[PDB]
Order: sequence, then structure tokens, then C-alpha cells
Amino acid sequence: HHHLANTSAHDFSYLKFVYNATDTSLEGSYDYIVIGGGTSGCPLAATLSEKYKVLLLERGTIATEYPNTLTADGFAYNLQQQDDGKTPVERFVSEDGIDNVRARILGGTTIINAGVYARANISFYSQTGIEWDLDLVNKTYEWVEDAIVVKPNNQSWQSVIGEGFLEAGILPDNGFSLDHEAGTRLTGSTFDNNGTRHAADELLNKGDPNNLLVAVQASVEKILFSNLSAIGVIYTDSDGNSHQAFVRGNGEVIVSAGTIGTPQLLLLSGVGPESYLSSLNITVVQPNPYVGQFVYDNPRNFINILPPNPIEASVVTVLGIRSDYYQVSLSSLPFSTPPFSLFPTTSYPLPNSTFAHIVSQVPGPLSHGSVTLNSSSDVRIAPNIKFNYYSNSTDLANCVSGMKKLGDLLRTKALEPYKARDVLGIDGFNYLGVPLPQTDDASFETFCLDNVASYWHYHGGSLVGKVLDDSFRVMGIKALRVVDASTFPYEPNSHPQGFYLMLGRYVGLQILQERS
Ligand SMILES: Cc1cc2nc3c(=O)[nH]c(=O)nc-3n(C[C@H](O)[C@H](O)[C@H](O)COP(=O)(O)OP(=O)(O)OC[C@H]3O[C@@H](n4cnc5c(N)ncnc54)[C@H](O)[C@@H]3O)c2cc1C
Ligand SMILES: *[C@@H]1O[C@H](CO)[C@@H](O)[C@H](O)[C@H]1NC(C)=O
Ligand SMILES: *[C@@H]1O[C@H](CO)[C@@H](O)[C@H](O)[C@H]1NC(C)=O
Ligand SMILES: *[C@@H]1O[C@H](CO)[C@@H](O)[C@H](O)[C@H]1NC(C)=O
Ligand SMILES: *[C@@H]1O[C@H](CO)[C@@H](O)[C@H](O)[C@H]1NC(C)=O
Ligand SMILES: *[C@@H]1O[C@H](CO)[C@@H](O)[C@H](O)[C@H]1NC(C)=O
Ligand SMILES: *[C@@H]1O[C@H](CO)[C@@H](O)[C@H](O)[C@H]1NC(C)=O
Ligand SMILES: N#C[C@H](O)c1ccccc1
Repeated sequence: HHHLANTSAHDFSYLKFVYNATDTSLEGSYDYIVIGGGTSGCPLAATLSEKYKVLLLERGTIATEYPNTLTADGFAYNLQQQDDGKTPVERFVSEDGIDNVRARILGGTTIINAGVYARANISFYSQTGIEWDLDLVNKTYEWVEDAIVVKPNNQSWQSVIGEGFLEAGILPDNGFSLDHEAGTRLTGSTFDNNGTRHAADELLNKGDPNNLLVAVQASVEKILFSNLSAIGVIYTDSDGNSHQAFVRGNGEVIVSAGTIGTPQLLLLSGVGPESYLSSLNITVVQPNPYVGQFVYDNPRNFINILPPNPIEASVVTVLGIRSDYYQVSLSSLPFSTPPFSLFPTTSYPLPNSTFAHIVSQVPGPLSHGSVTLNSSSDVRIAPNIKFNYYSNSTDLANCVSGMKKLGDLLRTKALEPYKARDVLGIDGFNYLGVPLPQTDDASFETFCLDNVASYWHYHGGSLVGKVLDDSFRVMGIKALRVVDASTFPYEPNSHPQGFYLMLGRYVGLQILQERS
């Protein structure tokens, strides 16, 4: 409010200091090296560059190469596009069997995501026990929001869903608010009112162009070490040739390669569980039993309704929040090619008309799994990942509560106009896929287990309190930090990009304050 961004084209001014990793003149010594130009990595690198020489290394290319990443209309397209190793969406399947994606592009997952912007639940900070500078946290949210967050305009389906949330008892009406609070609200979006996507790469425009260099298609393969200290990285370019870059003096390497990429790189570099790394004949630099451990994926459960008259497609902006479930709905055109991981399997029925995807998210979650290496040498080979969905019964109980609330939502007068048949029950809707069950808990448990998908908000693998201290330093190693979604075991809110955008700059400011 007051400070929020305006509608405007995507600002690629920063491309004036973006270079192909094939350029050997980038090799040398910097004050900071940031690995991964994503949600946390971009504002971290921009912030550090205000005073110091920074090299940001990103394995993907620049978003201008894939224009459908730059509009709200292109959201499904990037997920429908086949993964050829260069596309901004990298496809994967967890060992649980659930299809999923991660970003491979400068800007990270903010370039492919659903655009929902929220600040962290204000209780999160005290829950962590970290000594946060809370005033600075809030100044930093405003720094991000001034650049890339707007108040969304009205969308007919979002307004329907918001009336339904309220009628179904998800109270109070919070109006327009960026805050994760119980009740129903319109939140911010990183899509602007013209549908232009804004993203973490635009925060590079706040860096000092004399101090910040960005290398794209830079695949960082290994952290180099010396008092055990990180001293640099090895990265390879798109032609396959290798390159080295180093930090100097009191500088530091920061890993911002995401929930999947950060544990992978730590393990490949010999930071990780001693018996596991020894089992792979990877030389142990720093034993730590928790690298790649405590990896979480909040479950998404859903139904799809097919209204008898067309509904307008929308981006998610209206949120229904309770402590035990977070709910939204997306409306979408039909398609004959599925957006990968929207549904949990490729063998899911295709919609022939417009549909509403009505969704609940389990908080936490309490179930967790791990990231392990698939290759002990090649960072381009994706690691194995398993989330163990619903292995914790509290998660299953919370999904049951969310699914019952979705039942309530389907029974509201707000959603009544979208039934195919004017009958009393919710079997008057036409469904794509499996409808909601029956009244007893056992049928809701079965529905939750069988039809789970990824919410895409996975986190963990390099936790504060396990791998990192409260300053995000890797314990036992000087000049090495981790800043991204690998760092916390629970969500900060229903939609975490806002927290991790903030976190990139905030830790950058903490580093600079430490320096001084
Ligand atoms: C489809 C989808 C939709 C989403 N929608 C929303 C939403 O609407 N709202 C919301 O709040 N959250 C959303 N999220 C979640 C949120 O966007 C992510 O949790 C968050 O962006 C993760 O930030 P990160 O910095 O941890 O990772 P990333 O943003 O993915 O950054 C990691 C970067 O590191 C790079 N990298 C990895 N390994 C290496 C390496 N070895 N060398 C060099 N570079 C490397 C990657 O290419 C990537 O750019 C969505 C997620 C997905 C998948
Ligand atoms: C980098 O250069 C190689 C040729 O040496 C080219 O194939 C590749 O597309 C370039 N990448 C970018 C991001 O410009
Ligand atoms: C930070 O902002 C939130 C709103 O997002 C507000 O509730 C809180 O009081 C603020 N905290 C401080 C320390 O200013
Ligand atoms: C590790 O190396 C030893 C030889 O030093 C060999 O016996 C063992 O099979 C190797 N294990 C792996 C997983 O490569
Ligand atoms: C906010 O976080 C606190 C502390 O973890 C939790 O008790 C509360 O339920 C959360 N509120 C919402 C609306 O998620
Ligand atoms: C690597 O991933 C493949 C999937 O293509 C899987 O079949 C294989 O078991 C994995 N190997 C290791 C060592 O993780
Ligand atoms: C679930 O998680 C909680 C907290 O982490 C833990 O106490 C419990 O043992 C786990 N398992 C089940 C089945 O609740
Ligand atoms: N992330 C996120 C949004 O909530 C979302 C967007 C599309 C489908 C499900 C959920």
C-alpha cells in the first residue's frame, strides 16, 4: 500500500551485466559468489553488490529466451512444454510417484510460479527462535513489494471463490491484505494488472552495475575449500568447459540453489553424512548427518468442477486461511496437453471445457523425506527426492479437515450457479477426476491419500538448526552460507515466495552489517 509496484513492462535493464558462462574473463576473485540466481539468490546478490564485488552463477538462461514465462497467460504453457534440459521448467518425479517441477532460469521459481504474494505469518519469526531484526524484515518486504508486487484487479472467479470461503465460514473478511492471517482475503500478486509477470530477476536492477556480474548457463559442480573455509567454486558452461571463481579476504560463498540444488551441491562437495558420502567414495570435507535430510513437500489436494457455462480464467489472488489448511482456487481454460504436475500423474483425464481447480494445502507438513545423489559427479543429473506424503498422521488428519471445508465450499450459494444440475447435493456439479466422497473420516482419508499432488512449496534439506546456525552459516565451515527454501522445516505462510524474496536481501544486509 502506497509503496506497491505499478503496472509496467518486465525490467530487463540488468542484462547489461549478464554474461554467458563461456566467457573466461569472469574467472577470478570476488568478494561474494552466490550460487543460484533464484528467489533468494537474486536479491541477495543485488544487496551484496551495493558495497562488494559479486558473482552470481545461474545454471539456466535468461527469461527473454522463453517469452511465455513473462505473462500470466503463459503459466500453463511453461508446464506443458517438454523438458529438453534447457527449458525454464525442469520436470521431476518424487520417489513417492508424484510429478513435480523446479525452475531452471535466471529469476528461479519466481519466473514460472503462480504469482501469489504474501508476507510470512507474523508468528513465524518467534517460532524459529532466530533473533530477527523485525523492523528490518518489514523494510525489506517493502523493498521487494515496491519493485514487483501489485494489488490485483477484480477477477470474477476469484470473487466467487472469496464469497464462497466467507459463506463457508472462513472468517473474518480481511479485504485486501498481504498478511498471512486467518480468514478470507485478496492478497498481492507478482503478476501486474496487465498480466505482465514480475519476478526476482528484476531485483537485480537494484544492484550496483559496477559491482555485480551474472553468469548464465553456469552449472556449479563443486564448492572448493581451503580452519576449514570455502574459497570458491567450479562451474561448467553450456559447451561443457570448466571454470573456477574464488572469494577473497573476508568474503563468502552463498548457496541459493533451492531445496533440491543446495543439498545436492553440498553432498557433491563433501559436506554431508559421513557414512553416506564414504559409501559413495566422496571425500568428506565436513561431516554433517542432516544435509539432504528433513525435506518437506506440503500436500495439495483438490477437486475440479466443470461448470455448464464458461467461467473466466484467473490467477490465484483470493485466499481462505485457517491454521490447519490454506485454500485457493484457479480457473483455467481446457487443454489437450496437460501442464506437467498440475495433476499428480500424466494419466489424468483432460478437461474439454473451462474448469475450476479448487485446492487445499496441508500446513507444515510434519511428514518429511530426503534428497540423495543419483550421480556422485554430475550436477546436471537430478538427485533422488522423496517426501513421504502423509506418513505423519497429523498431516492426514489436517487434510481430512481441509477436504470437509472444501465440501462446505461446494455447498455455498456462491458456488450454486456453477452446478450442472439443480439438485440439493454437490453431486449436482460435474467433476473432472475424482469427486469428494459418504461422511465418515475413512473415506476422506482414502481420498487424501490417493489423490495428493505437490503444492510446489517444498522446502528443507539444509535446515537452520541442523546444517546451519541462526546466521545461515554452514556449521563448521567459514565463508559458507545457504539462503533459499532449503533452510526451514515449515512454511512461513501459504505462499512462500514473498518470504524467500525478503530473506535473500535480509541475509545480505546481515552479512554486510557483520562485515562492518
Ligand atoms: C509451479 C510452481 C508454482 C509456484 N507458485 C507459487 C506462488 O504462486 N506463490 C508462492 O509464494 N510460491 C509459489 N511457488 C513456490 C515458490 O516459488 C518457491 O518455493 C521459491 O521460489 C523457491 O525459492 P528458492 O530460492 O529456494 O529456489 P529457486 O527460485 O528455484 O532458485 C534456485 C535457483 O538455483 C539454480 N540452480 C540450482 N542448482 C544450481 C547449480 N548447481 N548451479 C547453478 N544454479 C543452480 C536454479 O536454476 C534456480 O534458478 C511455486 C512453485 C512452483 C514449482
Ligand atoms: C553461450 O555460448 C554458447 C556457444 O559458445 C551458446 O551455444 C549458448 O547458447 C550461449 N548461452 C547463452 C545463455 O547465451
Ligand atoms: C511488520 O509488519 C506486520 C504486517 O505485515 C505488522 O503486523 C508488524 O507489527 C510489523 N512489525 C514490526 C516490528 O514493525
Ligand atoms: C570405493 O572404492 C573402493 C576402493 O578404494 C572400492 O572397493 C569400493 O567398491 C568403492 N565404492 C564405490 C561405491 O565406488
Ligand atoms: C501462524 O503461525 C503460528 C505459529 O507457528 C501458528 O500457531 C498459527 O496457527 C499460524 N496461523 C495461521 C493462520 O496459519
Ligand atoms: C537414479 O535415478 C534413476 C531414474 O532414472 C533411478 O532408476 C535410479 O535408481 C537412480 N539411481 C541412484 C543411484 O539413485
Ligand atoms: C509426526 O510429527 C510429530 C512432530 O514432528 C511427531 O511427534 C510424531 O511422532 C510424528 N508422527 C506421527 C504419526 O504423528
Ligand atoms: N502455488 C500456488 C497457487 O496456490 C496454485 C496455483 C495453481 C494451482 C494450485 C495452486
